Amino acid sequence: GMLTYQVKQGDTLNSIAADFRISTAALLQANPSLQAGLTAGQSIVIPGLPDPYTIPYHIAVSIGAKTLTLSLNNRVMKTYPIAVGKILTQTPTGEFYIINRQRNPGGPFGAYWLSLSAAHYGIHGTNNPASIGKAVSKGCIRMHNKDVIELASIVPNGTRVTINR
Amino acid sequence: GMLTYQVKQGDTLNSIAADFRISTAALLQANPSLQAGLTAGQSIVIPGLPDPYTIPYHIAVSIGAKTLTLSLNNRVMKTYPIAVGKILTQTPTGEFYIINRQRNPGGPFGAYWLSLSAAHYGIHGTNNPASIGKAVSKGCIRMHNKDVIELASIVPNGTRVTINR
Repeated sequence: GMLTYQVKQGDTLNSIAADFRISTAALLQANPSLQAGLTAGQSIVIPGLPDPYTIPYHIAVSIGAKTLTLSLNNRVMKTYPIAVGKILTQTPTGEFYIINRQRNPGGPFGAYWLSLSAAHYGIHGTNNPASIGKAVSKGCIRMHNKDVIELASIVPNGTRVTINR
Repeated sequence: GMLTYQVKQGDTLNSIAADFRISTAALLQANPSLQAGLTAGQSIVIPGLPDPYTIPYHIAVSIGAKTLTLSLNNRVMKTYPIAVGKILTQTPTGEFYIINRQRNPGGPFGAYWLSLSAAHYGIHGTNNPASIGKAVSKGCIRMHNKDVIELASIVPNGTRVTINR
């Protein structure tokens, strides 16, 4: 399957490529008609990723509640506490996807890193358990190591992540 | 030209791929003999990157002094103040390379992002000028926007970055 991305106002070819961890050239190859530039509201294909819309899992993040809630077909399966971004470095809101992952990243990333479709952002573990449940991050979503391990064992790449205030 | 990487103790195929923002498959293709695994101290090729050793620029970072010093053939050309990592999220030390860049990343990244060859780390600008000169970062090296713009205009991808305490 293919992932379809809805172009947003402000997006540039450069910024979309960075968000999905790909080259503008690869983005252009998968969408030859982009040879004439971008348009807000149009849909385009992101090469190399699975179809998010066949995946029955969905993740909902509440910045205010400091929770990440995993659902399977509208049924809530898990709820985890999280750290979110501080005021000058907030966690971004909107519709995103998990696009890749790295086991054992270590350092502040703890036991697992899951990339989100915003450049430089992800869901990860932590070396500072006291930080969980607080707005103290650079923007990434932090989880207890045991929790990010469990989350990663359940959801595949392509999984939708919706982030709300 | 080709970039040659010196395998370090602790490196895995997964971790090297992540550090250089590539797939293990691509890493394996560029180094067919790795089909038998890794060995600390051996040298391997990282595909798709320029040769760092033809570039006459060299960047030296001092965590203690909070400086980034740019040299051209052993002659110091610029010295900039920087923010570095706090105690639980320190800036890593060792030999790295600038491997790609993104203009206008915005948010905490400010005017420019330059990727370093350690997964998730880079040199970037800032939306918080007061942070420069302090050990308050997640590990990335922060610069004043005007300074990262200037640095990026001078040095090419592949440029060596040596980080010392």
